[PDB]
Amino acid sequence: GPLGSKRVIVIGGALAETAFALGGAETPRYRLVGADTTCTYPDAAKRLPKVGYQRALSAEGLLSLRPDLVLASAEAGPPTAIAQVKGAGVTVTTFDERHDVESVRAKITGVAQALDVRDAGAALLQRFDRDWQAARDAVAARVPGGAQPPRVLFVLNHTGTQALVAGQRTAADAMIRYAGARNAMQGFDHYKPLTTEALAAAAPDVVLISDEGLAAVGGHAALLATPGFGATPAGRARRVVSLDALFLLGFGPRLPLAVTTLHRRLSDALA
Ligand SMILES: [Cl-]
Repeated sequence: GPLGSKRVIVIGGALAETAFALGGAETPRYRLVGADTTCTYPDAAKRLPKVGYQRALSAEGLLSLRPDLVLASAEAGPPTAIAQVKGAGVTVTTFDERHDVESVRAKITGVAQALDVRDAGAALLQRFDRDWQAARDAVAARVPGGAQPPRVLFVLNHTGTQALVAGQRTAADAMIRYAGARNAMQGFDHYKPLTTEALAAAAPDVVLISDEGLAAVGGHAALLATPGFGATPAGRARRVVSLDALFLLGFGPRLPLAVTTLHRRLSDALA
C-alpha cells in the first residue's frame, strides 16, 4: 500500500518464528525491528531490540521503535501497555492460542495476511503440512515404551522444593499427547503447585522439563531429589527429558520437528 515497507514489532516467540519463516529479517513489504524477550529464534529474532517480557511490555520502549504494525500473541500485555500502543495510532493485530496444530496454521496464514505476503504464507503452510503429516507418521509408528501411552509429568519451574506442573489446556499437555504419551497430571487446567500426594497419584513414567527449568533447579540430580520425585516410576528409573522451552512449548512453525523430537526423546528414555 501507500505506506510502503512497514516497520513491524512482534510479541510472542512463535509469532516471530512465523514471520522469519516467511522470508527473512526484511523483505520488500516489511522489516522486523523489535520484539519481546521470548523471541529468541532464529538468530535474526535474537538480534532484534527487545521491549520487555511479553506480559510486561514497555509501551514507551515499543513506540520508540516507530512501528507501523505490531503482531501480538494472545499472551501480550499488560492491557494498559497494549492500549497505550493502540492509542498512539499503531495497528495491533492479535492472534489466538489454542495449543493445537490448527492454531499454528492460523498463525501462518494470519501473520502472512498481516504482512501482505499471501504467497509466502501459502508456501510455508504447504511445507508445514507435509512435515506435520510426517511427524504424525513417526509418532504413530511406535508408542514410546512400546506399550500404552506413557505418563509424562511436565515441570515448568520450582518455588523452593515445590514444582509447578502442567494440567490440561496447556501447551505441555498438548505436546505430550502429540508425542504419543499421556499427561500424568489430570483433573485441573493450567499450572498448579505439585503436592507430594498429587505426585504419587500422578505416577509419572518420565519427567519432562525445559532446559531453563532444569538449569533453575540445579540439574538432573537436583530435580530427582525434589521431595516425592524419587518414589515414582520416573524417579526409580531416573528418567528425565529436557528440551528448550520455546522449541518445546511455542506452537510455531517448528511444531512438526518439536513433536518428532519429543517423541524421539521419550522413546529413548523408555527404551
Ligand atoms: Cl533429539
